[PDB]
Amino acid sequence: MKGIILSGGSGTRLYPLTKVVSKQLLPVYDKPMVYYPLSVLMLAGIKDILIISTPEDTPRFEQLLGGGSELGISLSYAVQSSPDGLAQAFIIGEEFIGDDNVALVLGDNIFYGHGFTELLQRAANRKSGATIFGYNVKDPQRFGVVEFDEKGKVISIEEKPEEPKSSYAVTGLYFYDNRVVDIAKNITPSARGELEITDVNKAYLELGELHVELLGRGFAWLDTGTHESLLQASQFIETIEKRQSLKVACLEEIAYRMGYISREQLIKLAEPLMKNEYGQYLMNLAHR
Ligand SMILES: Cc1cn([C@H]2C[C@H](O)[C@@H](COP(=O)(O)OP(=O)(O)OP(=O)(O)O)O2)c(=O)[nH]c1=O
Ligand SMILES: Cc1cn([C@H]2C[C@H](O)[C@@H](COP(=O)(O)OP(=O)(O)OP(=O)(O)O)O2)c(=O)[nH]c1=O
Repeated sequence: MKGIILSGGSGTRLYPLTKVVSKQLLPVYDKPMVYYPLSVLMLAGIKDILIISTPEDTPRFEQLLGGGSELGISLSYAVQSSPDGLAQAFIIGEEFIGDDNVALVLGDNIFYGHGFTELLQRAANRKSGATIFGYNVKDPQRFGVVEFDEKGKVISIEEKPEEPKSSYAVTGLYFYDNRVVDIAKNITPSARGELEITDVNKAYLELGELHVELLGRGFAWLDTGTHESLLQASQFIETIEKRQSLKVACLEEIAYRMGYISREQLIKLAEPLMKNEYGQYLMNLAHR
């Protein structure tokens, strides 16, 4: 399975922080926002990843993250000229995807919880159908909404319904089989001028293979949409990290724990960073 991080958009609510740059370049506590969804693709076992952003921001992502080699993965880059919808990721990414399965994660989504790595690897290892991830939120009408029965079978999925049929938002992480490319090429813009991921997911519902993994109350799916929520998200990460000795979405750590790089390679990443706490964390990990 390949992975795409869709990381453009407008971030207009965050102005002036986004006057020049895209929101996913901004900090969430101690690392750029985009580290968090990239870490999720990596934990899923995905090592070939395309990052899509605006014409002006795609090079900024590339200057931050590089080509992947030092994390033992492959990062590629492509441009989305206008934010004409999430489903456009599969069109821009058609060549990249080829005949493979592909996961899509949004560059501003932050997932954290016990047992998540197992759920990701399960989804990434499926060879047919779509997996989406549902989360109980206060205001479901603001989101794609997934309705399911007592057995966990999807009944419906609607984009910002007037009268939400459940409390479960569909989060910005999706795993698809290769049918997604031609599905995306065949949907049409919604009223709001967007090629909708909800329409992609409707197509898999109709195909009888839309699977939902319900993230329970013990999971965190953090909002980065406003100044207030961004700050809350930062405080959340700080609190987890302070108590334990452990960082959330430390890319180099994940690359080592996933076996993408060796202990020797980790040591070599840590060395030039030894003046700061991040490098020291990496070296402590190498030492144990
Ligand atoms: C619709 C769309 C979203 N996005 C991404 C960017 C983010 O990672 C995520 C959210 O983007 P948006 O859907 O643009 O929402 P926003 O919160 O960035 O904008 P605003 O504050 O102005 O309401 O989806 C794209 O990259 N391209 C697109 O075509
Ligand atoms: C291993 C690892 C996990 N994570 C994230 C993924 C999940 O959101 C969260 C928990 O990771 P998991 O791998 O799900 O670990 P866990 O809490 O299940 O504990 P264990 O399996 O050790 O009993 O931490 C990182 O950010 N970096 C990492 O190196």
